[PDB]
Amino acid sequence: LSALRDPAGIFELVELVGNGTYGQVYKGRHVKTGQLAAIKVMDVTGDEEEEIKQEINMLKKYSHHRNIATYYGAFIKKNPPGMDDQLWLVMEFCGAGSVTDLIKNTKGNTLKEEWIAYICREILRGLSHLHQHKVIHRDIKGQNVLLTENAEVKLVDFGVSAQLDRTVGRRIGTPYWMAPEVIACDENPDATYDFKSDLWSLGITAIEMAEGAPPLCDMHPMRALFLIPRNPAPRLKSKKWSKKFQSFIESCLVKNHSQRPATEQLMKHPFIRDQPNERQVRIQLKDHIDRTKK
Repeated sequence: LSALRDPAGIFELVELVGNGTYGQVYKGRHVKTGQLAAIKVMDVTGDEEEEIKQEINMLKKYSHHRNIATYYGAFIKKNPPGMDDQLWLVMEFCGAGSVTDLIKNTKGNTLKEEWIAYICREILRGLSHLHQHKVIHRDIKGQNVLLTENAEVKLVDFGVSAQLDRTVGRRIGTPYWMAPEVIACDENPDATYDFKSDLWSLGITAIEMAEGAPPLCDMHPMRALFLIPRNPAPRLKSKKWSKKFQSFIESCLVKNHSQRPATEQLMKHPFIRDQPNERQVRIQLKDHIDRTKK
């Protein structure tokens, strides 16, 4: 009745999967059934609790896409004084862990170009769906792209974190995946930026799969937040990668967002479109995960 429930006895958090930019992602478990879940935990000022519910309800329809972890439910853990209340967003679980978990458990901390392409297209499919319906994600990073046991790619969250930063002016995490225009906050309003920011973030995530870590990872967060808007756009360091991959990165990571290609432009990029059959690579990725140790 306008309120979100306390998760106590419904869901319990089991293990941190990732510490994203606009919240933390846990593997959670239904107390009664034992069914696993992905739970994105986000601090909320609590002044707007009903607003959250409204946004979630508006947005949840967009989670049913094959490349977005499907909304199960939402809970507000009211916490004592000194502690902010927390929104728990509960989504379908993905067993193979994160793209980040995959990168690290891979020898060399580097994915084969084919895998990057597959995963990049899956992320971009989800993003396409959201941007299509005017939803920004704004928290694309390897830790926020979960892989199922069958090597399906699913994005964590579907615009909820992005609506909180709007409703409740956020006061974050590592900035390495954040686009120049998001850091400069030149036009905060809705800050759609014609849905370009996610594309930049996809770029960084691609480099993350290639190089083991986002550019600027070795630097203090504040230095990077300083440098991202000021420095030229990152590129892949190695020349071992195809001209397609390097072009993709060149497209994703255009500094001026107005000159950055749009989602559906990027969808038709050779690196994405001109790539092996989907199921084809999915298999190679799947069995690899199986051998990896978590």
